[PDB]
Amino acid sequence: EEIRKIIPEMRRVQQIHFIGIGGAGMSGIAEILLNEGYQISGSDIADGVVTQRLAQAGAKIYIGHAEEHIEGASVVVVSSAIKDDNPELVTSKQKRIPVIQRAQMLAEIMRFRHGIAVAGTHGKTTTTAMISMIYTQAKLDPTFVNGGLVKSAGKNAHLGASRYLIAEADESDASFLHLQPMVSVVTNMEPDHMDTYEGDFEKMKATYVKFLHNLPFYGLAVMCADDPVLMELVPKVGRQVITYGFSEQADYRIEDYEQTGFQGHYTVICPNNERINVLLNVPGKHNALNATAALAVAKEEGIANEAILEALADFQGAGRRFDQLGEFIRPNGKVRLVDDYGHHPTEVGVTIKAAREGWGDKRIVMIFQPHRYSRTRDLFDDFVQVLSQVDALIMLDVYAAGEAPIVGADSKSLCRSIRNLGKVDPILVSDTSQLGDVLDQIIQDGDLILAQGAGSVSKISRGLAESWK
Amino acid sequence: MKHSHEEIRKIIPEMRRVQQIHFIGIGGAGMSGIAEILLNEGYQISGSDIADGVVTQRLAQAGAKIYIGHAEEHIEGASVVVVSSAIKDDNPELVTSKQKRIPVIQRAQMLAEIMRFRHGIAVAGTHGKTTTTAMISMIYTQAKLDPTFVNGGLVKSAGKNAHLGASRYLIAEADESDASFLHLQPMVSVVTNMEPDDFEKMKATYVKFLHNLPFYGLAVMCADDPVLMELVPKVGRQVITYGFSEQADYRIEDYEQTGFQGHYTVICPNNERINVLLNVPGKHNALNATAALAVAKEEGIANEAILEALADFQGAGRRFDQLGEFIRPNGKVRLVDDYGHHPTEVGVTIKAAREGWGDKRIVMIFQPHRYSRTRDLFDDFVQVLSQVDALIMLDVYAAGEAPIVGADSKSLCRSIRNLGKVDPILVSDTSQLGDVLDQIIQDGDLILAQGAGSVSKISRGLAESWKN
Ligand SMILES: Nc1ncnc2c1ncn2[C@@H]1O[C@H](COP(=O)(O)OP(=O)(O)CP(=O)(O)O)[C@@H](O)[C@H]1O
Ligand SMILES: Nc1ncnc2c1ncn2[C@@H]1O[C@H](COP(=O)(O)OP(=O)(O)CP(=O)(O)O)[C@@H](O)[C@H]1O
Ligand SMILES: [Mg+2]
Ligand SMILES: [Mg+2]
Repeated sequence: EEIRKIIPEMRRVQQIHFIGIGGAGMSGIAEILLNEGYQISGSDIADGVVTQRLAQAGAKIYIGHAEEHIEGASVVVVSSAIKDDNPELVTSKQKRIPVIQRAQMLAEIMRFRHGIAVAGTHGKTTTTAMISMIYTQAKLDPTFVNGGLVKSAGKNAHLGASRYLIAEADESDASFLHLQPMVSVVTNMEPDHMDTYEGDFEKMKATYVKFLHNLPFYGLAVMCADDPVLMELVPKVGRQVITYGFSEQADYRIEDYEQTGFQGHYTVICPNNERINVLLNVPGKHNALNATAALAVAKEEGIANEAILEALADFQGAGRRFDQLGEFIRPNGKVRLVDDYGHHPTEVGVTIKAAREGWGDKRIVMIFQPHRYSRTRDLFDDFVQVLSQVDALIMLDVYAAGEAPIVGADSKSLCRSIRNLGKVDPILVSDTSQLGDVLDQIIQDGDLILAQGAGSVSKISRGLAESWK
Repeated sequence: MKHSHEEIRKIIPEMRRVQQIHFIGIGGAGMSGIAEILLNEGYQISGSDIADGVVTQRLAQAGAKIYIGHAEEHIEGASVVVVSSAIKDDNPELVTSKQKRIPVIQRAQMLAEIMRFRHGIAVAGTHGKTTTTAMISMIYTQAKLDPTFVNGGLVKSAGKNAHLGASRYLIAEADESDASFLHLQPMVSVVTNMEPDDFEKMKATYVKFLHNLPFYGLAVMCADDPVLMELVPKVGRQVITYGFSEQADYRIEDYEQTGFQGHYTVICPNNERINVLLNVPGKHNALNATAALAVAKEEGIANEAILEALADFQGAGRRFDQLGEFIRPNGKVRLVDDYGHHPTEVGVTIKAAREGWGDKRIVMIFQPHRYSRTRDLFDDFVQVLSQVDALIMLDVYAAGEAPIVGADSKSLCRSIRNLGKVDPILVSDTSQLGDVLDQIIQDGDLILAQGAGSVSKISRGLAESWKN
């Protein structure tokens, strides 16, 4: 093989089986290994768009779990969600077949590659997408594995013939400590409650320091200068650190930012005082940060300005990140529908701000679906404050993602709390078939409607668009 | 750019912005080899040593900038500094390196970086590492795979302890000392044996080492070592075993030594029978050679390349190393240098010598290495040294350490004398070694110069003198 001329095959691995292949992060890795020539099989509790598109591709997909699904596997990859009583997990274990976590299989894909890893609380998929598009435009034909669809490629993952790997690195459960990258980005590290001691936050800080310590002596850490937690960690990294951001002390410093429409314009001053005027095809200061992490990696690796500026000027985004669905003429006015993945209050907040800066004096209307009861409970007051910043609000019920309900942490509670704040009067919509009709009555001409959240909400907005189309 | 550098760069990437690599203590063994691979890969190399020498002149001629005495100015432009573990904080080069914030890494970590993007085969265990590493490197070379290798001893056929090859393969000795082997990330790991000298901690370190293998990696372990076999369920990776044991994956049967060559059959896991001629003596070498055969077979190498390399195998330097035959006034003798320094190592060497020497005598010149080791394994030394026909004792080779009452050569000689099997001669002034030997020699004696210290240098000077 042409890829084998670069990447060696794993000893005796003929078939890789994925238990929970529709789970987060699973499909992307499966795609790379399928394209490298391995036989791939996988199972999932539900049918869906991920699971069905891997089948087109050549993998055998099974709905439901049964021990016979593991027939012939050389190794089994399990998602975070899998429980000890999984008939396939149990059987694998008996046949004495190696069982690995998803981050471990990613590390093996990174092993003989030049890995560029992207981690942090917020912006990982976006930054990963931007780096991947720069490397692509520079003609470096990178492999990438992202936690969202890269729109220009039509996939969340792609196998390239070079040695480059661009990959999103998930800190959850220290997953990422098996990764051995050449360059590591950390976009930010945001505590749930900044003025209160939280043991899980300090532990998480310690895990990011260990992650950076996986860089070789000659490796590079790229960190946001505008995040005080990251800047405090600097002296403990012990590898070269390059910073980026609006801070006067940033190595790659952003100046003169403005947003026009949904595009950003700004200048980056490099460490040697080179000036780069950037046009970025997605909105908000938070995207200029993400794109500057990407420009900093590219410049540090010697990539030319032309390919960097072309990729950012034409950047189409990751799927669901401020993803414009179209304009729709309704009886009560012409409206613009946009999907956004933001699920944490900070992410929802940055999204609203970027919407506002491109939308003059027309209204912002949001359809919000909280993701998980646990996070809704943990940051409840912050969700109340941020959701009160829109002009009109429809709440959908919590997307459980597998969790058991928690009293006082559901949409009905969020709704009541927002109403009491009195900045906006929300409408709860528990029957989504009724969603279009409900919007129809509250809508006004020129409204920009944000379909917001990380769960099924984008499938819901999808239907709505089609029916209005 | 030279063709060789271009071809290597298509497989192995250059390390980011690393232009010059400086070695503090570059004449040390363990240092010069890694330094010469990096030189041959295209990096600028500089280094320092308190003493000038062959090595240092060797390096210096190849293109390395070498200096004697440690000195802050020696660090000029270094991108990274490599240090042995022996170094001290007062070291001028070390203190300024840290002050100029130039990364400072240990030898094993530089070895790990050479392994990072290669297909590493790592050789660990208490005894037989340098030998097994040399045998695997000779097989891979004979198979036209052009390996890179880093060994703790001279590979005689290649004339070097280390060599850069143009392929992806790396064969490397892995040292358990202070967990240094934990930095390595190999594809295949050999463990020859594990013998004490605390122990449960050493066991756990080896298990941790083997966990560094990828999920698909291979552990190759000696089936004849009960401690290794006890650890098998803790490994968590595929294990292939080798040895005389009935249950070995690669089983040795029908072994007989003829002269200084071994003859035996290896039976492979699918029952394939392979008849081996091994150009070095002793069952212990048949074990090391079968670790080597198993690795090669598991990697798909043809029988002919394995057999050819083993039939012409020349040994590692100082491992049952034949220095030739000499006619002395009272007899024609054969002189052999051996590095064995632990009682078990001395014991297998004596055995291999007996198996090749018929009814003639074995005379040994033994130099104990370290006072601490002598103290710790004293009784075992006394038993094993008692198995020769004539024994000359040199004084302990200190290697750093202060004398310990009761653990010196005089004490050893006394206890051996008291056992009544051999009556040893202590030779404190080595300028008289030749004359003492000439007075005890008989026609046909094999003389084994035995130990890990200066004994090898001493034996070769005796040889040169006897040559002229
Ligand atoms: N640097 C940044 N700082 C804060 N919020 C950001 C951000 N970049 C993006 N966001 C917001 O977060 C949402 C998700 O962006 P993105 O997918 O790139 O981040 P991420 O991958 O870290 C999400 P997750 O942690 O769920 O994987 C965006 O739609 C936007 O709401
Ligand atoms: N499998 C084995 N088992 C026991 N003794 C062995 C052995 N292989 C070699 N020896 C003996 O040990 C001596 C040194 O062999 P070698 O250099 O290969 O091992 P090693 O590299 O593990 C020594 P060190 O631990 O000092 O590095 C030989 O000269 C012989 O005395
Ligand atoms: Mg993501
Ligand atoms: Mg050795």
